[PDB]
Amino acid sequence: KHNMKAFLDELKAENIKKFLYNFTQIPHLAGTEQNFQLAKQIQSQWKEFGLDSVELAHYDVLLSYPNKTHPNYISIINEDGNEIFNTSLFEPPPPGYENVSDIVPPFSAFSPQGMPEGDLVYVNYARTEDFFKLERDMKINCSGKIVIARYGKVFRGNKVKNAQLAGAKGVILYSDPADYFAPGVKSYPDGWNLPGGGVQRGNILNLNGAGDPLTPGYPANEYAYRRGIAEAVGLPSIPVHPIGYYDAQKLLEKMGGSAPPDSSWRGSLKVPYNVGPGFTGNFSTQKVKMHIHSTNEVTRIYNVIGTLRGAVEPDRYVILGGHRDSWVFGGIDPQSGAAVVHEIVRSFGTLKKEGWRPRRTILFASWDAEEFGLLGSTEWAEENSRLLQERGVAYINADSSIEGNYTLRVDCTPLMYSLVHNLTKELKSPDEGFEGKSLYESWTKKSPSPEFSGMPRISKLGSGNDFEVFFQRLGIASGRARYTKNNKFSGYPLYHSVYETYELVEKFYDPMFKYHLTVAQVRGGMVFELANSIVLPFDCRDYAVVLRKYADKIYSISMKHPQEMKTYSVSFDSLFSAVKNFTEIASKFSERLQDFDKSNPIVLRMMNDQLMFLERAFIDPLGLPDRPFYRHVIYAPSSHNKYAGESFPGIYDALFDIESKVDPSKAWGEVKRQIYVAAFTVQAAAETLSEVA
Amino acid sequence: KHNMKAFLDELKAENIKKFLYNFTQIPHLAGTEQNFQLAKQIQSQWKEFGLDSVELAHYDVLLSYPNKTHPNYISIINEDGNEIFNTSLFEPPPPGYENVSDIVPPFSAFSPQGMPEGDLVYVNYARTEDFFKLERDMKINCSGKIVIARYGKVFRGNKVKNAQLAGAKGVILYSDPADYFAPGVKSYPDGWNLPGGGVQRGNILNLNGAGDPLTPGYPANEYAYRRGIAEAVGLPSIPVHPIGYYDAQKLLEKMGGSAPPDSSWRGSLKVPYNVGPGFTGNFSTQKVKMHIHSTNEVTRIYNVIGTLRGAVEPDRYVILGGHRDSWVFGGIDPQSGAAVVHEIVRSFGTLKKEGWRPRRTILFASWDAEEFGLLGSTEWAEENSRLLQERGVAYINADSSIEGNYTLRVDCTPLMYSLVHNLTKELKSPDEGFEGKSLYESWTKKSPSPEFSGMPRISKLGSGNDFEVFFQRLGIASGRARYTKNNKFSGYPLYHSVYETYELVEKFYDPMFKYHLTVAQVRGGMVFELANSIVLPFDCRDYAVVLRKYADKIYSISMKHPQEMKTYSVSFDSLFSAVKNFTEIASKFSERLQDFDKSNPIVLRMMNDQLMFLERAFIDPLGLPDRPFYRHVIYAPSSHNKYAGESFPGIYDALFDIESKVDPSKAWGEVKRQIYVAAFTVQAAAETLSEVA
Ligand SMILES: *[C@@H]1O[C@H](CO)[C@@H](O[C@@H]2O[C@H](CO)[C@@H](O[C@@H]3O[C@H](CO[C@H]4O[C@H](CO)[C@@H](O)[C@H](O)[C@@H]4O)[C@@H](O)[C@H](O[C@H]4O[C@H](CO)[C@@H](O)[C@H](O)[C@@H]4O)[C@@H]3O)[C@H](O)[C@H]2NC(C)=O)[C@H](O)[C@H]1NC(C)=O
Ligand SMILES: *[C@@H]1O[C@H](CO)[C@@H](O[C@@H]2O[C@H](CO)[C@@H](O[C@@H]3O[C@H](CO[C@H]4O[C@H](CO)[C@@H](O)[C@H](O)[C@@H]4O)[C@@H](O)[C@H](O[C@H]4O[C@H](CO)[C@@H](O)[C@H](O)[C@@H]4O)[C@@H]3O)[C@H](O)[C@H]2NC(C)=O)[C@H](O)[C@H]1NC(C)=O
Ligand SMILES: *[C@@H]1O[C@H](CO)[C@@H](O[C@@H]2O[C@H](CO)[C@@H](O[C@@H]3O[C@H](CO)[C@@H](O)[C@H](O)[C@@H]3O)[C@H](O)[C@H]2NC(C)=O)[C@H](O)[C@H]1NC(C)=O
Ligand SMILES: *[C@@H]1O[C@H](CO)[C@@H](O[C@@H]2O[C@H](CO)[C@@H](O[C@@H]3O[C@H](CO)[C@@H](O)[C@H](O)[C@@H]3O)[C@H](O)[C@H]2NC(C)=O)[C@H](O)[C@H]1NC(C)=O
Ligand SMILES: *[C@@H]1O[C@H](CO)[C@@H](O[C@@H]2O[C@H](CO)[C@@H](O)[C@H](O)[C@H]2NC(C)=O)[C@H](O)[C@H]1NC(C)=O
Ligand SMILES: *[C@@H]1O[C@H](CO)[C@@H](O[C@@H]2O[C@H](CO)[C@@H](O)[C@H](O)[C@H]2NC(C)=O)[C@H](O)[C@H]1NC(C)=O
Ligand SMILES: *[C@@H]1O[C@H](CO)[C@@H](O[C@@H]2O[C@H](CO)[C@@H](O)[C@H](O)[C@H]2NC(C)=O)[C@H](O)[C@H]1NC(C)=O
Ligand SMILES: *[C@@H]1O[C@H](CO)[C@@H](O[C@@H]2O[C@H](CO)[C@@H](O)[C@H](O)[C@H]2NC(C)=O)[C@H](O)[C@H]1NC(C)=O
Ligand SMILES: CC(C)C[C@H](NC(=O)O[C@@H](CCC(=O)O)C(=O)O)C(=O)O
Ligand SMILES: CC(C)C[C@H](NC(=O)O[C@@H](CCC(=O)O)C(=O)O)C(=O)O
Ligand SMILES: *[C@@H]1O[C@H](CO)[C@@H](O)[C@H](O)[C@H]1NC(C)=O
Ligand SMILES: *[C@@H]1O[C@H](CO)[C@@H](O)[C@H](O)[C@H]1NC(C)=O
Ligand SMILES: *[C@@H]1O[C@H](CO)[C@@H](O)[C@H](O)[C@H]1NC(C)=O
Ligand SMILES: *[C@@H]1O[C@H](CO)[C@@H](O)[C@H](O)[C@H]1NC(C)=O
Ligand SMILES: *[C@@H]1O[C@H](CO)[C@@H](O)[C@H](O)[C@H]1NC(C)=O
Ligand SMILES: *[C@@H]1O[C@H](CO)[C@@H](O)[C@H](O)[C@H]1NC(C)=O
Ligand SMILES: [Ca+2]
Ligand SMILES: [Ca+2]
Ligand SMILES: [Cl-]
Ligand SMILES: [Cl-]
Ligand SMILES: [Zn+2]
Ligand SMILES: [Zn+2]
Ligand SMILES: [Zn+2]
Ligand SMILES: [Zn+2]
Repeated sequence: KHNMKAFLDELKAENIKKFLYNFTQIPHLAGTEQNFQLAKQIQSQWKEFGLDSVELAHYDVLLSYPNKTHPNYISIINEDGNEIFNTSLFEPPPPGYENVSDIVPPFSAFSPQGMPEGDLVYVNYARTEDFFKLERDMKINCSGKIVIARYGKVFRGNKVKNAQLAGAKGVILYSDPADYFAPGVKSYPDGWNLPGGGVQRGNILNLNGAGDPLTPGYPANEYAYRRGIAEAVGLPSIPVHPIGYYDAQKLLEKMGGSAPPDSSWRGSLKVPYNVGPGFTGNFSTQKVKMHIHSTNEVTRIYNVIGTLRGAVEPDRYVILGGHRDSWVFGGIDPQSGAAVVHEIVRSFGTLKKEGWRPRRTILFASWDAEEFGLLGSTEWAEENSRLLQERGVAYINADSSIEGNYTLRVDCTPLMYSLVHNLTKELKSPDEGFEGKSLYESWTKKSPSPEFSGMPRISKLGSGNDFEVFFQRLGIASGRARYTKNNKFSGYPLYHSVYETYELVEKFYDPMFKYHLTVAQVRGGMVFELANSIVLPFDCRDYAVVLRKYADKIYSISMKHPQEMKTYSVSFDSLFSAVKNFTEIASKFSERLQDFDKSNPIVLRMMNDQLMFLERAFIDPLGLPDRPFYRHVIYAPSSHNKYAGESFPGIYDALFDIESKVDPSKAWGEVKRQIYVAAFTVQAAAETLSEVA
Repeated sequence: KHNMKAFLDELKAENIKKFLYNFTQIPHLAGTEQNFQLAKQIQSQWKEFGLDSVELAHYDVLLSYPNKTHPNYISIINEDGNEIFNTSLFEPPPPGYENVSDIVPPFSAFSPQGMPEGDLVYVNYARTEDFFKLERDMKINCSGKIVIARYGKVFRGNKVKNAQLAGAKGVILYSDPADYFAPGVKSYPDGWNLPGGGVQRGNILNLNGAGDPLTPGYPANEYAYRRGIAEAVGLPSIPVHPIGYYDAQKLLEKMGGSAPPDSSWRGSLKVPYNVGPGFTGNFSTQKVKMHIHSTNEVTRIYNVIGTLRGAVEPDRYVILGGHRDSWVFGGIDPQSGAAVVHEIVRSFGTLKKEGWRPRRTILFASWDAEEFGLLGSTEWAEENSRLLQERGVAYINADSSIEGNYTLRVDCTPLMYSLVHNLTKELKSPDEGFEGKSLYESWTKKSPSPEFSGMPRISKLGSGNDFEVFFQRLGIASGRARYTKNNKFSGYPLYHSVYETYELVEKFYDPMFKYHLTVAQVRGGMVFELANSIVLPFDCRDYAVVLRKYADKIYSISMKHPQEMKTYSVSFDSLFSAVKNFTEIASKFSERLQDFDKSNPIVLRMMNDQLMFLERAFIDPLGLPDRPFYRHVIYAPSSHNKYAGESFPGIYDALFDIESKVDPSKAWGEVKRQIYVAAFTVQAAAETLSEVA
């Protein structure tokens, strides 16, 4: 028969392996011919595999590339203006790829051009708290300095924003072996560690959900009216460039001024990690000079969109999407995910050829330009937002299937928690020592929930991937799953480097493609249940549980300031009341969902619609303050780290560093305003689960 | 049996008459005890009539009232500062009401307090073009002047905004007999004309859809965080007061300075209509002084919400709403509408008691504080916006049932045009000379469509009533219908005066209550069809027809400026393309709607959902420029007259007075931006009617 087991058994490790090999032989950088040819290949194969329709959806968006005949580099310059040290113009290519053309050299996408020259300040990870320590405690002024920051802990766009607000005139990003060289493992090609010549590429925008910097709110189609560059969203104002740790050692070794304030500021290089500004006595007249000549240009990108029409509810969409563009070869990011999607489409297509169709429509997407700011998924969602917000059941992301080989990682809406627990109990663990045990069992053992005994950890969705528009803007229930290591936000060692290849995966991460297969079963199994369960597989009671946890957490932050809460009459009573009501109404809804007359398709659908629009109810059409495309009131990407999720973000940001605000009455008024908005939204979401009339 | 005919035949003229008498014996001003008692009466009666549930929904909103012990008035003051003429402190009460307490004296709701003293300028109707004529052609400067403006043509809030932007320090509004005294009819109590002591009350806010000035975006519930008054939405900055034409004659008779520029500036009083500034030679040292002491205060209001649960689709809402608060007795506005609603509820309830239920849920609303800015409907819709945008089929308004006795007036979405034509062909005309003929026949004869032979005129929805939040903010298909006269925006002569009483209606407008009954049959019949037709009674092809008409119209405005359209490459091609596509897709959708398998309730509902969400597709979640609560891209209230609808309002406002903008490149860029937004929205709406997968 045609059930989930049939679907799951058709998935093959050996197919994922062949697809990964096929997708990682040449670079597939967004906006290049190679990436368009791969799009056309995917489209053809998905048609072959049996999808009803497979189309390319193209957009013309702002991208950024280095100048081929005027390379980016950094120097140490002496008082004469002689360049006595230059950083490398490219990463040494890996074995057997030394003749591959069109490897893009390391650069920070969307950097402006410039040639700033100045004294260095070392700013650790360039986090908000690192700049607080520099400016408040150590009294070091970054104005007119070039800052040097180690990659890790937070999204690099936030480091750049923070440097810019500190008055920096340039930023140098580098990979410290503390964060990108695991002890006892060899550098690529002999192991999975970053070599000293390796460099992490990546964009440095602060889009806050906007998509193409030139067309916020609307798709970048053929007749789009663009903003001028000066009004574009999210572009940095200062030049930025990334380097490897051989080059970083040269720049750091001469640094003078103040000592590091403590050991959390020192990486693993043989240097003092002095904060500066500038170099020690002998070299105090030498400066650092950046040379950045990258250009921003409007460039066509292509999404592949495949449809498998639903037999019963064709107007309800379950979406499996992940990106196809890569920085270089994309051996992990994204092709380990894209190969998994390809095999999922192939398996669904096999069932379709035997006469089966899912209950609801499944949409499959191969997104472009994820690396330049989630541009392909965001522009497509802008184009199709009316269809998605009335018809979108769920979005499952499918970027990198592995970032380690230790255990499963899931980040998703609470509405999916039950679905994920149930599915993982039915899947086999691929882990050594758990032969014949469930994935749920191995995952819960290796990654226990901090709250609940006998449960696995499931994280909040943050951002930095293509689910952002669906979840944070549109309020469609979203999830993601991958295999992971034992700081999650820094990336694995060869992240966004030329060394992330097929061989990296086949030799060091997953030689038997068993972790890829397990990830295909989790993502595919989610999609299968979402598109085929009679009653949507969402449990509203799980949202009630987390809302109480988030309410407790935000109340606790505010309670650091008891005198102000008394003075300005700051009460969380309304939020706790709303959460109590949501808990009560959700419990009654769950009873009706179990009890309702199961022969009545209208009651079922009213109730499926209530389930589908529950995530939608958390959207505030006015958005969060100064972030109009982050509309979800429960979750937003952290204002300090795009990758991390923050709960009750409007109240969290109103409280953050509040003791430093010059007008406390106004600052606490805005806290109260955010409490009202949160309480109201929670109550309004609860009421969507009440009896409808 | 229980069909529409059963519903319609139960409606009785004599019941509407009794209800109107019952609702108009005492004032029902928003926020007063009397209006709360009437709310409680309605709630009790609707329960009696048989509704499933009838609740009050209350909010605490900003209202405005005169100071009882410090009355508002205007003087002419001589050079000594003696007040030589004072305007009246109240309207002479009508016969037999001279002992009614709590008649609010004439005032302009939300005026600030002040005592400005200065020279008068007469500004005709204080329209945008009247101020253009004064300032551009006649070179008269209104800065620091008190302006005097006749009521009529545009909403009074726009007159005040225009006066304020001209630098006026106060505004005096008055009713000219040209606009409020029909030739050959007697003044109240002997006919329906305004007496010289009569005065039109009314608010002067510019809310642009926001609702309560203190809580834009969110309901004014018990825990709401309010804006301070200085940040409130839409409050006027200068004092304003209305007067009758006996008093206006005193203020106008002495005016000097320039002559009126032409006869369209002269009303019917025996005065020159000089524009000023100031008085003629002999009186040139006399000034005009206002004394305004009204106060704004947060006050509780109450909506009554009645539910009649649907038998098949209880999660689909058809809403019949109209307001209950009045300025004084509300003989026409709103109780001629509220009596009609009451009789509709009674008729539906009779069918319900015999075992019938509508297919979809019908919600009935008695809104509060409409007169103070659509506050009750808007706050309730803010509270329930998630329910309404996923479940709202249609909204039928029910304010004044009559504003004349000549013919029917309908303003509605194009989606309702077919429904209205079909229903009116089945109703009897109440008109003299059309005995035994259809309402469609009398209406089409008396009010022919300017475009199509053998069709009646149906207007755009503008605003100035409680459908604004449902249509302009939420995108729920909306309509309104009333009996009317042969300028629609000025109001009938006794509008918002103490003279609008039961006797006015019973003696002069509708002695047999036959026009009330016809209006009950149109509004009730609409609600019946919307809540009971298997397939929703919306025809998308009618939207296609009007979109082409609006595209032609906006193109024609732009084509006044051919040189600029060449210079800045301003093309309407994308908008015409979108409209052509909408026309094609709508035609194919209509074929499927006729042809689809009528035994399949899922296809029916997919298709009912496509019909319901079509109006919703015209909403842009980013709103129009500086008007975030006007989100519909096809229709918005005119920026120059809240009562009037404007089509493609984003492009219309970008083009308006464009030849006066100092930076034409920037002005024409914004035209192009609005063309893109309009073309995209039309295409996106079209695509919601495509096959879903
Ligand atoms: C969690 O869910 C509960 C429902 O179980 C909600 O409880 C409501 O809470 C509000 C605000 O606290 C209550 O509001 C109060 O309403 C009183 C009148 O209520 C009656 O009439 C209404 C119709 O208008 C009916 O809906 C209702 O059933 C009652 O019959 C007012 O008199 C109250 O105002 C007075 O007291 C306050 C506070 O002291 C003063 O500020 C006022 O000036 C005034 O004197 C008040 O507005 C409401 O009755 C409750 N509904 C119930 C029990 O059904 C919670 O609101 C909800 N939590 C959230 C966050 O939404
Ligand atoms: C009204 O409805 C029609 C559909 O009937 C829409 O027509 C589309 O119009 C757009 C814009 O004019 C066309 O866009 C063009 O697409 C070409 C590629 O199209 C093929 O591949 C795509 C997948 O990517 C398929 O969807 C499609 O079926 C085709 O097989 C591009 O090559 C074009 O770009 C080139 O020309 C332009 C203009 O000269 C240059 O600016 C570019 O640099 C480039 O050289 C172009 O983008 C699209 O093909 C049409 N779709 C069709 C016919 O199905 C209208 O857009 C719609 N009106 C509105 C307002 O939406
Ligand atoms: C994940 O799996 C669990 C365990 O199977 C699912 O919960 C179970 O769901 C079924 C079907 O709704 C429940 O059965 C019902 O029991 C009541 C009697 O208590 C009866 O009235 C109903 O007719 C029906 O038989 C079962 O109680 C429930 N078990 C629990 C909550 O422990 C859960 O739904 C799954 N999650 C999904 C699909 O998202
Ligand atoms: C207003 O009334 C008109 C006139 O009755 C309605 O249009 C008519 O609608 C019916 C039912 O959809 C159409 O009948 C169909 O005819 C085709 C053959 O042409 C057949 O395939 C179908 O099975 C069905 O019998 C009829 O053609 C149509 N007449 C027109 C358009 O002139 C209209 O729907 C009403 N508007 C509403 C309810 O909003
Ligand atoms: C990746 O796999 C695809 C599909 O098998 C290969 O593309 C095919 O190549 C053959 C031989 O050149 C052609 O006859 C077909 O037209 C291609 N099919 C397509 C594009 O759908 C592709 O060559 C493989 N790439 C690598 C690097 O191995
Ligand atoms: C670093 O690179 C720069 C730029 O290529 C080198 O300086 C140039 O050297 C050439 C040839 O010797 C001169 O003609 C140019 O005038 C120099 N350009 C600039 C901008 O200074 C420099 O030699 C390199 N330094 C090291 C240590 O390799
Ligand atoms: C308007 O009609 C209502 C309903 O008939 C009247 O209210 C009733 O009055 C009687 C006699 O005083 C009471 O016994 C009932 O309790 C009332 N019913 C209600 C409030 O539902 C009301 O008196 C009428 N008003 C006028 C001005 O005629
Ligand atoms: C218009 O009204 C004002 C205010 O009531 C009158 O002026 C007042 O007259 C009283 C009693 O005669 C004096 O004590 C006050 O000093 C006056 N107040 C002000 C503000 O001037 C005035 O008489 C009235 N004018 C007419 C023509 O009736
Ligand atoms: C490795 C993690 C931390 C980040 C990784 N995402 C990612 O690399 O996306 C890109 C683009 C993300 C964005 O612009 O929001 C980036 O972070 O440079 C992921 O989600 O797998
Ligand atoms: C008589 C028409 C022009 C206006 C009338 N509406 C009306 O009186 O509403 C009030 C409040 C309208 C508002 O504040 O938007 C007013 O115009 O002062 C109606 O729609 O029947
Ligand atoms: C890149 O640099 C070259 C040579 O230095 C120059 O001629 C050209 O203007 C630049 N290209 C772009 C795309 O800016
Ligand atoms: C830092 O340096 C700049 C430039 O010299 C100066 O304008 C600014 O006031 C300084 N800021 C602090 C906080 O010391
Ligand atoms: C794969 O698994 C082994 C066993 O724990 C581990 O030591 C090795 O480092 C893993 N590879 C990666 C890339 O994590
Ligand atoms: C109204 O005026 C009276 C008497 O002139 C004054 O005592 C009171 O302050 C005012 N009332 C309000 C509500 O402002
Ligand atoms: C009108 O009068 C004011 C005040 O005297 C003055 O500031 C302003 O410039 C004048 N405006 C015009 C357009 O003449
Ligand atoms: C009622 O109808 C008659 C007949 O045309 C008309 O002359 C009279 O003025 C009407 N009343 C009103 C209030 O329009
Ligand atoms: Ca865009
Ligand atoms: Ca509000
Ligand atoms: Cl992912
Ligand atoms: Cl109306
Ligand atoms: Zn990726
Ligand atoms: Zn990446
Ligand atoms: Zn009214
Ligand atoms: Zn009114």
